[PDB]
Amino acid sequence: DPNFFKMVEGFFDRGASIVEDKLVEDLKTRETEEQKRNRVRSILRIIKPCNHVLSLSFPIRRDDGSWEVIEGYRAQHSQHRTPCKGGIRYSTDVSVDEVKALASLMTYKCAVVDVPFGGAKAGVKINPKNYTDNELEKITRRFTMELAKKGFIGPGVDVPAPDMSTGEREMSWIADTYASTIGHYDINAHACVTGKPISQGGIHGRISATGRGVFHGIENFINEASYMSILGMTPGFGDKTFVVQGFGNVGLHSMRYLHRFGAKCITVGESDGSIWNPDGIDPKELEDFKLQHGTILGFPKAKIYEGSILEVDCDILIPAASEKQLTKSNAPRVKAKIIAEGANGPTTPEADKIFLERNIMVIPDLYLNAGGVTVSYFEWLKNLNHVSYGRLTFKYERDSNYHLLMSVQESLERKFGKHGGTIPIVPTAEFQDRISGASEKDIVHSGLAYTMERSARQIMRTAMKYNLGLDLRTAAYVNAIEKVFRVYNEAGVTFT
Amino acid sequence: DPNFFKMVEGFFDRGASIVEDKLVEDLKTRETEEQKRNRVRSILRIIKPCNHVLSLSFPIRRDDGSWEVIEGYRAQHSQHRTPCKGGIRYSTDVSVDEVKALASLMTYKCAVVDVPFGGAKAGVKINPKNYTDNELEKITRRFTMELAKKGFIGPGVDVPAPDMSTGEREMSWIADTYASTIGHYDINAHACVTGKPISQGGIHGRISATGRGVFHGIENFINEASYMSILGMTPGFGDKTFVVQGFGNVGLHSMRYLHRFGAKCITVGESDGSIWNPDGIDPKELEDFKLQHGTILGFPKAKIYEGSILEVDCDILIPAASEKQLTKSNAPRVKAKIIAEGANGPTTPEADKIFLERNIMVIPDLYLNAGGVTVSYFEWLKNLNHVSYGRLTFKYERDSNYHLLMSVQESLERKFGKHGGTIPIVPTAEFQDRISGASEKDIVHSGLAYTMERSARQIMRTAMKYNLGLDLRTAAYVNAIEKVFRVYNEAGVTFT
Amino acid sequence: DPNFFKMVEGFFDRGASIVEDKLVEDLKTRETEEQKRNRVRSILRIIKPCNHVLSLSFPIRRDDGSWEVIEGYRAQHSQHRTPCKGGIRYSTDVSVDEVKALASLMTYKCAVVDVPFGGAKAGVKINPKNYTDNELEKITRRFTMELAKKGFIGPGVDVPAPDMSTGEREMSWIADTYASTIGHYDINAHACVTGKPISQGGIHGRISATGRGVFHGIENFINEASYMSILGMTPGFGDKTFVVQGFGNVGLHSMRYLHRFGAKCITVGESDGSIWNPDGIDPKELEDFKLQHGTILGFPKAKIYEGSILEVDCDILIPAASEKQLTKSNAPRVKAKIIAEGANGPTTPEADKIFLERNIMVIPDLYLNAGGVTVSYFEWLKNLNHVSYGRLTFKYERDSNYHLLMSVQESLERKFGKHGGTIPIVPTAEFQDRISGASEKDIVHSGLAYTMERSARQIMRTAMKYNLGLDLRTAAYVNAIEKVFRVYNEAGVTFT
Repeated sequence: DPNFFKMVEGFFDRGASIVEDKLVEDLKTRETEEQKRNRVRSILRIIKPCNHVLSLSFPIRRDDGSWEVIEGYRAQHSQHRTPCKGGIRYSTDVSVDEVKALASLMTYKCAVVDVPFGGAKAGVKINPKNYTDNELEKITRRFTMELAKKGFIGPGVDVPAPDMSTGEREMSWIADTYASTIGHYDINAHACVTGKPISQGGIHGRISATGRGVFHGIENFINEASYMSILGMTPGFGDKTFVVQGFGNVGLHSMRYLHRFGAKCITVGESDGSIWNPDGIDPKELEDFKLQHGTILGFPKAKIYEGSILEVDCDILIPAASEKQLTKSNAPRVKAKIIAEGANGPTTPEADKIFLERNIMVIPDLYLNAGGVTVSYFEWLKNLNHVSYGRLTFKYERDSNYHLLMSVQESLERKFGKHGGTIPIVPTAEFQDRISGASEKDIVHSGLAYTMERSARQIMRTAMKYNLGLDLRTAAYVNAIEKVFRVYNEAGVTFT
Repeated sequence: DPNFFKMVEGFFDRGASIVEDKLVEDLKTRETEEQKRNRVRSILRIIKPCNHVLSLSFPIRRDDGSWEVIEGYRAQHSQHRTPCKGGIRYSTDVSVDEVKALASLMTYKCAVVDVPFGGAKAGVKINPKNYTDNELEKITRRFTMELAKKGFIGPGVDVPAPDMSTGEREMSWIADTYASTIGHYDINAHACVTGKPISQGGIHGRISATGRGVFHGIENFINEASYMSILGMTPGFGDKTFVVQGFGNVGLHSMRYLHRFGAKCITVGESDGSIWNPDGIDPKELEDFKLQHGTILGFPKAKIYEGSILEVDCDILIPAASEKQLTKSNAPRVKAKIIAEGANGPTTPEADKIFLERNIMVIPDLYLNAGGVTVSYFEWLKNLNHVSYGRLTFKYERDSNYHLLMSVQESLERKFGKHGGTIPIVPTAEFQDRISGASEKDIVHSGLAYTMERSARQIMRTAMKYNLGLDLRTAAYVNAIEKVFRVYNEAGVTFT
Repeated sequence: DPNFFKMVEGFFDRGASIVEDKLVEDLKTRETEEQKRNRVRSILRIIKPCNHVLSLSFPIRRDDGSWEVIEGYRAQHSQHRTPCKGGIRYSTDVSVDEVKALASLMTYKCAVVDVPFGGAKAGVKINPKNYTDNELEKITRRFTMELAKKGFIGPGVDVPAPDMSTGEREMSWIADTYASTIGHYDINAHACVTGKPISQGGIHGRISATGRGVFHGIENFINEASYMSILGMTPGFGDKTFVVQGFGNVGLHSMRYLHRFGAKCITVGESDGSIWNPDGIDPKELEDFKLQHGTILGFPKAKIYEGSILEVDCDILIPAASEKQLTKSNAPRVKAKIIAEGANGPTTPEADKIFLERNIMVIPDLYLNAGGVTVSYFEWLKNLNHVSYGRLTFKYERDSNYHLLMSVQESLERKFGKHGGTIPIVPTAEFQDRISGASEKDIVHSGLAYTMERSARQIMRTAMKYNLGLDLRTAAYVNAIEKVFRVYNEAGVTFT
């Protein structure tokens, strides 16, 4: 199993090698062909590595009164778009290479979904299970101070985000620390971090963001007859099964949104075991059973499945757990028609090459796992705007809709002759429910769906334009590299 | 031919002399009548001249290794609204008087279209044809640095713009230089300049901005029966001909948008000759013929017209070329019913006085040439917002429209008794095309049209309120002076 | 040969282990003995590692038009005193571990000479011999920009300095870049870097700074009878010989200043060979011979010495060349009574342990190589003051001295009875020369000598207080650790 750094390097190298010929041809400036070739190679060389990596060593005082030195890292991959964006991970396994690779991955993911952020990633080398709430808060605030002093945290410079190991309370601590010490005179101080709770400037709909993004990315390619023909399927969600690996937030919400639109789930596996029921599994039953039992084992409405969760006889495989689980050990045995990677880097390059032969579709995490990033961009915009979405427009649009219905009613009675005849003033039950429960999360989900659809169409266009098959990962990486190169080329690189 | 400085001074003097009587009467504060008269005279005296003019002399190193001293100027006319806005012109003919006059013109143009910018203008005394791309970039970056150090460039202070002689690449250089050296810690650094390419924070629809503004300003007065009666015409665009002077971006886009709405073009003239075809000229044919041939001469579908392009037997004359082309030499020979000035100051005051006698309508460049300024304001707002227009609302409004259509369908079947009867769920072909191709440029063009309509109505109201005839220039200048005086008076002038 | 990182770690560990018992005892606050022990251990643990390490990857455009990615690092060891201070090294061999070790060494060196700077070190992974002047300037300016954006360059944050591989022109480039882009609004922008040329705010006397510091550190221990007894010598500089390893700036100036005060040199060795003359070698002859011949080989007034320069039958060995040249391979053969380390880390710990047995004095580079740091502190102070030393006081003190002499003359004639008798108005030839040639370098050298004397006395006091013998390195490290601990303890560490 190659490391994520080498994986990202290989993906970028392949994408750049594919895209360079077009990058050279589209240049129409007053130089020679070989000068254009060298310029394109040079800009790619500039883009590939991380620009800034900061290693930190700061002290904290333990609860008992002892002192501990904490090691932390933050890598900013690209500054072609500011601010940089990236999560903070609290783990003993964090490393400079890992944070650099994840920062590069974030850079390329933001480009795919047209989010104007650079890539970043931070890691603190602690095990949070061995610290109290007070000590964790002290660590978070000291990390925030040290990063802010060196220009690695800021609303216009670098906006961190939560991870699996960090949460909304950590983001609250970061925002509170920045807004009160370093960014006190900055009106956008609370835009320095996303993933905040609602009372701290968070955005509505962030909880189901990644799951909804996974669902939208799945459905965009599901409703595509051109790819459905090669995969041997039918358009729509009918007669389709899916399984999820890991039942975290991403997997749970993806399962719920897939079950909503008519798809049925078969089995749900984790590291502590796996459930299995071919007739359909209810996401709410799984949710409340897990909420009570602390685990998924012992579900009375399903049974135990032997072997890995990746080899079930299903249609769509959705891994939302530990990464690099798809490799040559189990790649030729999965027998899953579509692979929907809800996690970052769950498929090795050799596994992907195997799936290419077997006509197996792999939807890259560059595109599918970008819903949370889009909603974080929306939250950052909301903090910049200092108002929630729809606050000044919901009642106005409601009045406009009522006026439109009234106009239709009067016109219908006036073509006729009536006073109380045809009544096209009644909105449908779904429309009335939408009107009554109109909130910021509706706008957020609408924007997320729009972003997912646009990105899917761009990826498809790139795939057909470069004669690519079912390897959507190559098309997505090519698209991201093209966008980043365009920004670099039309801006200039050196000011000296 | 009087200089543009004297022309602007005369326009302002006439407008102030007309508007002063009303400016005095509407004042309802606790002073005397003569004190009010003196206060109004005083505020007009304050408004008339430019506030700040900066003369620059900075060095560059040539490609061969020699050094050259570059002279540049930037004039900020008014600071009653910040930031100031104005273009940068690369020409040997630039001068302090010219940049001051153009800054004043920009101040008065922004007021007409309700754009909250002061007026500004910059000029660099070089001939860009005698420099390479590298040397031009060095000149642009050094000019940006020198202006930024003295508070003459900034998102909240002064936002430059392109001209005919400068372009999107120059704006890219300016934005890149400012965002990396002086405005590095400013979150709105890229709002320091407009006219940027799309990848650098530019706005969609800027290319056709001035042409669309010219078309909207023409159609606003075309659809006005009160003025059509005095001009002896019919409302609408039927049985109307137009010719353009110069086939630049402004003239080309104005011709295209006029041809779209049913108007027919007769002849297109430039400095290298003129084409002529009374039966109709196709803008796309002209566009691609010019793109291939580098000029307009030799068009197989039309013939040569002798004499100046300003004396054709047409209905609407649209000069979009060098200025001061309408003067006593050719004023009584033009025989064009309406003059639509798409360029800055193409008519001399004596020519305008001649057109007043001959019942010839002159639409001022203060109003007609303000589409680019409005779209630049939109681009500045987009940079401040850090998101493109419609990103969070397109899908939401699409869902709302579908729900409205569904409500109408169900209500129609329910007044009736049907399940699949009347089907008012189908949007029209034009509506469906608008829904499918909904983008930021649609919002930009909608805002531009709204601004043009509001400005046209305000100008008409001022014209009828001050007993003015077809001299819309006087009405527009009076309106701008009134707005600027209102801002000055309600704010106060001296803080000491 | 262990690496410099492990060497510094071992030196710090030994010093902390020696000093901890006293650090605990002198604490008189309201806690328990074991709490004091843990607090001291904890502060030492905080002090030991580097606080911030920044890894950079920035592009430059080559002269031929190609692009290259440059890797650079800057490590800030301690922020207990701001700004941090450290040199910039242009070499292919630079590494994160090396820059961290050198930053720690700088932290401990500044404490010894009471210079209020933290330690820092920067390295750029290029070979300057393979670049032109223009490319080197581009690299320097881009490095300055990248460091300044991340808070790693600044008059109050971090002040870089030259190295052997970087020079006054590089410091000029750094100062010019910072003062014009990021620190434009900072009145102390030119204090961001030291080692500048005179016309750029440099200080007089920097050239001979390190050599004069080496001479002063040597003479302080030479004039100490208490150590002279154990070494079996006589106080003064009579009947004393010295040899230098490497004839760089440090070695040349140390040789010149030692020859001035009556000491005689025997041989001068480098990597290209070695000269040898037991009867005395003239520093000016060596200087101009090297200036003409580009090397030291072929000196007509001396002969070739076989073997290493470290094993000559002399009294004082002064290495001013590559580091780690003293080790077990040649340690028991040197036969040099006193070792005066003018270079950073030229003696390995095993070599030092060997010299301890053989009653061989080793003067640490922590103290002896700190003259340049002191003069850099003086230059930083001069830039902050915006005036050269003595500008407002030289003439005043000259008038005061003349008045004192006149007072003595009149009093002598008035005790006597005379008008033109005793004439104590004539200053000596040396005093008159000092008065006539009074400049800033005299004040700089006076301050350097004062700093060296104070540091030597403090080191001696620590050595006798901790029962240390001739291992002055341990005493110096103990003194630096004590000072840093005092600052940390009396300030506090965590603000949370």
